[PDB]
Amino acid sequence: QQIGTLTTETHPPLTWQTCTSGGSCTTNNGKVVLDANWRWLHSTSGSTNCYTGNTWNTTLCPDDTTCAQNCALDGADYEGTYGITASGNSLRLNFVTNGSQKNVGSRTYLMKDDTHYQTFNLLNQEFTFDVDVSGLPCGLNGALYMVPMAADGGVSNEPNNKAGAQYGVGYCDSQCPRDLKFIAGSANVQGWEPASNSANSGLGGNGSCCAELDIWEANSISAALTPHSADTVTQTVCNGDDCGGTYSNDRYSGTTDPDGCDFNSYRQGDTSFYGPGKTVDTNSKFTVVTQFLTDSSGNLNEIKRFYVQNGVVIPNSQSTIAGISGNSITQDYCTAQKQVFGDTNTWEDHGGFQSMTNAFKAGMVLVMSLWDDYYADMLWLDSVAYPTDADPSTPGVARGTCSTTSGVPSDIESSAASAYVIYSNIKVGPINSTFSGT
Ligand SMILES: *[C@@H]1O[C@H](CO)[C@@H](O[C@@H]2O[C@H](CO)[C@@H](O)[C@H](O)[C@H]2NC(C)=O)[C@H](O)[C@H]1NC(C)=O
Ligand SMILES: *[C@@H]1O[C@H](CO)[C@@H](O)[C@H](O)[C@H]1NC(C)=O
Ligand SMILES: *[C@@H]1O[C@H](CO)[C@@H](O)[C@H](O)[C@H]1NC(C)=O
Repeated sequence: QQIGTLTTETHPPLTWQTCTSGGSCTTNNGKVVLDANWRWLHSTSGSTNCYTGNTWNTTLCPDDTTCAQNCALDGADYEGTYGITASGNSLRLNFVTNGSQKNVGSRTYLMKDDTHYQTFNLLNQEFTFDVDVSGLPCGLNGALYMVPMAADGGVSNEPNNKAGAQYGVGYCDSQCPRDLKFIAGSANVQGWEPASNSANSGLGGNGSCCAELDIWEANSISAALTPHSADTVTQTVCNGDDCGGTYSNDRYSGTTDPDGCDFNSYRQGDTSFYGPGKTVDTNSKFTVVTQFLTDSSGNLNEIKRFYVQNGVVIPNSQSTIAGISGNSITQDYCTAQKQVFGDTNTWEDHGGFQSMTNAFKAGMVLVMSLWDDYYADMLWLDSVAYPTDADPSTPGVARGTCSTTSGVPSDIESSAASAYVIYSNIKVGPINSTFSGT
């Protein structure tokens, strides 16, 4: 994709902190950038759209290469168009913004400078942040996570990609998404079909695969921490159903792990721990600490979770499912959890902990998003039963308090139009350097 010249692209400033062993922390001057899929895409020769709503202009885009040559991503009005506002160390994302047009959700990335994403290697470190999910009802997902996207957005070896990280280009994740308009420096017009339900999306012939660390996927009802492995941890391109993942006809046939090794306190049998008025009270802001412990050789072997709220340091809840003990993500837990729930261990199949270790060494980009789910209505995160026809007596089926008919986008984009999430006070450093409490 080309650089559009009709609207200035200004990345909203966002501060975050780096801490060292002593507990002392310094402030970084970061910036946020909107993912390329949300942007206006128009001709390099004027204002004619290359894409509108769910449909490509086939004169401007008769093939994937020519499209990339002809089409430019332009600047975004973060607050007015997308409901994205950054102030100090705080990033707020609104679910629905009714400006001149209707916008639903957003996906943003943390930048080091105006043409490079910030990268993280969190091995033997912790990533910590505050969040307010009180405005997130059933069906919403405020996600804060990491993927090994190229720091420059792909420009160094993609001749038709000039827009790069400056315009939020380069997304990949563990579902090998095919809804991306631009993948590895080519458009995705070939094979494109508009979505059956979503006015503003579709799927193309190719998908964008990489490893994915879902540090945080949550609403006011439930939360999940889920690493996902991949054969090759950085971006690879796939075609059609061989991609695997959500919109494939054969979910587990690809080169990535679409399910991950998840820890949702509710799914692990504790319904009293996280939610409204619970031990982690989603009525109020709380701190989320995620620690990445290593073996003697520097490979990842455990992800621990702590919360801080109202001054109290709260350990992660123990899994109470018979055969699945502990409160952290380890190889023992992942093995046990997949065996006991009867889920396919694609986490292990694509390299597991060694894969995530490789992902961190390659460098992870921080992603902060808010979305609804046209595929499964976020029932995997918050439903009384997923699948909706499964027996709630069977361990692993129940994930939250939401009904099996909750979270339908056409419903919630109206009924939850005021929904939002606020991520704030990001801190990174050695284990136990980023937080304190009783
Ligand atoms: C991107 O996906 C498109 C669509 O599937 C692929 O285009 C096909 O390419 C094959 C091989 O050249 C042709 O036989 C077909 O005619 C194309 N199909 C369509 C619908 O145009 C393209 O190969 C993919 N890109 C990559 C890098 O795999
Ligand atoms: C597609 O782009 C061409 C070239 O700019 C333009 O003339 C035409 O009106 C566009 N077609 C549609 C259907 O938008
Ligand atoms: C860090 O803090 C946790 C929570 O209090 C504690 O369990 C652990 O022993 C500490 N580890 C280190 C390396 O300081």
